[PDB]
Amino acid sequence: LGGPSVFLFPPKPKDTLMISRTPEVTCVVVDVSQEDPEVQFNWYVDGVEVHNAKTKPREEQFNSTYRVVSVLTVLHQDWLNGKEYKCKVSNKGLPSSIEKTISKAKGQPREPQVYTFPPSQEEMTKNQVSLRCLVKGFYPSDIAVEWESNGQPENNYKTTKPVLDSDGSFRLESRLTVDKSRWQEGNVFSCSVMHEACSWHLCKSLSLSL
Ligand SMILES: [Zn+2]
Ligand SMILES: [Zn+2]
Ligand SMILES: [Zn+2]
Repeated sequence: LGGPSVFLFPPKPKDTLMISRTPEVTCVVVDVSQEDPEVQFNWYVDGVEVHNAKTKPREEQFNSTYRVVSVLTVLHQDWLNGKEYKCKVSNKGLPSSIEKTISKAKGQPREPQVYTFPPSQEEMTKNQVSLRCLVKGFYPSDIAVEWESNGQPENNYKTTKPVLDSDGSFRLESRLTVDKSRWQEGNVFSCSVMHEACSWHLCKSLSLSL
């Protein structure tokens, strides 16, 4: 007992769905001693070692330990195809090296439906109105939701964490809040929903206007 632990994190959902972008797997080593700061990383893709990993300069934590992070770029298709990413961590503080493995959630991809809603009758008596965008029937839970007004990014939104449904699929909600006037003056609002099961990972949704 004692000595370093390793934790392994998947890429960011949006990074996995936009081929334009660079998905990364991230290996984090904590409880590295002040004595043996140095950490070697070995990465594997379905068991075969890869060398493109970038290790970040180690960082001193307040509890008198070092934290060391290695970041492995992965290919759009490899990650989505369930390739297996292993992070092996060697330190003089460990008798023998430590492994973790991650891949995408196992299972049968399901395309979501997106339902868009103007504000409820009871909301239309308020200074501020909400525009709701409901996503249900997606598997896995990896997804990206975003809002534009007249193709410009809109930032006053909140998106629930996907919730598991009865049939195994996931459901979530996204709400964008704007001045009643902006809605009434007839501006257009778009929910942008990306999921792997959607064709080109671009889900179709109807824009909202009065
Ligand atoms: Zn080699
Ligand atoms: Zn793709
Ligand atoms: Zn389809």
